[PDB]
Amino acid sequence: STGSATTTPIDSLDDAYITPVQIGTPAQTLNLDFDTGSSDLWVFSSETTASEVDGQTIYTPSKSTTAKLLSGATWSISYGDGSSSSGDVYTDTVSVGGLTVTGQAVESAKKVSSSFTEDSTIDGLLGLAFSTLNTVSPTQQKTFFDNAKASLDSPVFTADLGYHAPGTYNFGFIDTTAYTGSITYTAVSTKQGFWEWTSTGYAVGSGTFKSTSIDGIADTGTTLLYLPATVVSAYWAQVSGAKSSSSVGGYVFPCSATLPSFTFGVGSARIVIPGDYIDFGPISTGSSSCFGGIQSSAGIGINIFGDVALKAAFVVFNGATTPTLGFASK
Ligand SMILES: OC[C@@H]1CNC[C@H]1c1ccsc1
Ligand SMILES: OC[C@H]1CNC[C@@H]1c1ccsc1
Repeated sequence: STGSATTTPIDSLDDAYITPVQIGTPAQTLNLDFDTGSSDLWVFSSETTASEVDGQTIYTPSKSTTAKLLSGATWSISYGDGSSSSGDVYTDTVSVGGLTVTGQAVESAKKVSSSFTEDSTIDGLLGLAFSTLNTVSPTQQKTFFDNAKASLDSPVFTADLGYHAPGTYNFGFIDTTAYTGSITYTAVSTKQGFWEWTSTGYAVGSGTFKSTSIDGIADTGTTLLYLPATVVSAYWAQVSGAKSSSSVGGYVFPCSATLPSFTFGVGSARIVIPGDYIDFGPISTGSSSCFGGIQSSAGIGINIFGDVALKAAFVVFNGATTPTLGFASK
């Protein structure tokens, strides 16, 4: 089997991407944030505290003939940005882009933090990291990808995020029309539960490539590119008037600037992030200070290849017995 679904930016900045997902019988379609940095499929629901729902579409398990309470199971998750959610668990039929999994754990939110309530465009998350990070207790649950894997034509999914445009998540096949040149594959460590890999270095604009190992995670559910302070300082030093603002919480730059590109290494290959991808717009409406898309990972304890980096590539998440990542230009 295969599945293919379009993923759409939630706003004009590509702050996140939503993908329609069918849950239950008859289908209830929710728009979920596909997150290769976490391993829970959780939804706004009929169980979510009413004051914490503001415009989201909810899953109502009592309206699904295939929903079953997973008795005794609870979940609770805290994300890198400080947001959180928790609740109980159902099993149900979940389909993505024509690919169906029966008995998928659907984690129903009883509580969500203010950042989820305040974002009406995201109805929940669909985690695509390794199932070792799944938070369900006392019986850990499998991701949608892990449940689908054995049925797929090839044990892979791919992320093709758009810049200010829709893109695609594919399951079980590699669309050879969706990228240019060849896919370069690179080793993955699953020791922390992430799609963790080592970039071979970077360049700023037309500058010379610096060969240096940068361990980090491929994370569709993080907006920005978070890299070591040395690398980030080298990038923003090429932008007149850029500075790190403690008051704003990262690097800002004059909105009048033209940003340089950023290149990252994948083995001997190179992925170029155009400068425009690194502009996240005014810090507040009408401001001439703009937020940078490349930020320091200092204090996060990990480097994150988030959407800024991944949207510049066609990315293969290869779930073979020894997982690997692939990157192609497009
Ligand atoms: O902020 C949410 C991030 C999206 N993926 C999971 C999460 C993260 C990244 C590194 S540790 C936790
Ligand atoms: O802050 C909670 C959500 C509101 N908008 C995006 C954000 C999120 C956190 C992890 S994935 C998406």
